[PDB]
Amino acid sequence: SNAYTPALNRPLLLNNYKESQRRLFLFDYDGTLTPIVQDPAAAIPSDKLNRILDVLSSDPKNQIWIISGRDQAFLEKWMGNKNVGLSAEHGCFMKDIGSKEWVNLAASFDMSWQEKVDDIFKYYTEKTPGSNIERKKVALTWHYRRADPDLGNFQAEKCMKELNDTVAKEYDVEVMAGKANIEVRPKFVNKGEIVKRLVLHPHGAKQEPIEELPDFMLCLGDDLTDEDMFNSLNEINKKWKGDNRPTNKFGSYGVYPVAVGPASKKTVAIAHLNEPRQVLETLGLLAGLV
Ligand SMILES: OC[C@H]1O[C@H](O[C@H]2O[C@H](CO)[C@@H](O)[C@H](O)[C@H]2O)[C@H](O)[C@@H](O)[C@@H]1O
Ligand code: BEF
Ligand SMILES: [Mg+2]
Repeated sequence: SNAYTPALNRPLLLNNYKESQRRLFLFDYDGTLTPIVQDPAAAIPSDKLNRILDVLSSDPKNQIWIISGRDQAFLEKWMGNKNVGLSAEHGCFMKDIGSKEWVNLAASFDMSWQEKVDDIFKYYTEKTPGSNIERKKVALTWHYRRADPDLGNFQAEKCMKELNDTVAKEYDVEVMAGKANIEVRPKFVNKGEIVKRLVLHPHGAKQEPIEELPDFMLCLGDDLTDEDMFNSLNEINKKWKGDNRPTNKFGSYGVYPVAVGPASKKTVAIAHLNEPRQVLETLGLLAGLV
């Protein structure tokens, strides 16, 4: 490949799952629980995913969170009546399983960068047929999947450069290259913050000691934004081993950051699964389905 991570050890994952009492699932949505497609509106939950989520969420030992770049509207639509936590726009919003409203973690942040990013995106959109701009509440996304590969990638690279030389110097925003996109959002909100707020927290209490901490954490993602999740989990794991916390029967703390992508994909995750298909197989396995 040459392989960068080993394939996920599914039997071990299953064993740690069935041994554990306080489980926390941290799921990316796009390209992770459902395949990457041309039309974002078509990225709809499969029945298999729905069955997995129902069975998994029904176990009171389990807490499940969907942590996505998607805006709140999408997540409410396709995940809202399911018994799962929601986080939108790469860490800008959170909604507890019991809660009736979202928390805007970026509510106090300066948003004046948005129009400058928008202006820049409009320029590259005009020079890139098939591309379009997605304006969410906080984050902005420039899509070029539908464009010609070469021009899109070319235009993308110099859009990336320009944002990073202007807006990213003037504001504390992160310029993220995603699968056939560019996304811009405040630097100090991200999926890693979300994971910290969920993991270092009494299982599974709403948002504002070892027996109350998760003892099983499974985190899946496919894109650059999700590296923030994997990194937060690695840091927490290392914090726990820096301290001399008692390990489980497997010599670990039950932390499984797992990339979705080929063996060769560079990631700080501990293992990979090739595609959403294998993700659902694995979750199905844990669920007692197939
Ligand atoms: O498969 C549909 C699209 O998925 C990605 O983009 C969507 O998912 C991102 C992460 O949740 C969001 O940030 C983004 O706003 C969504 O459109 C992918 O990047 C696209 O190329 C796909 O068309
Ligand atoms: F919903 Be994960 F951002 F694709
Ligand atoms: Mg994704």
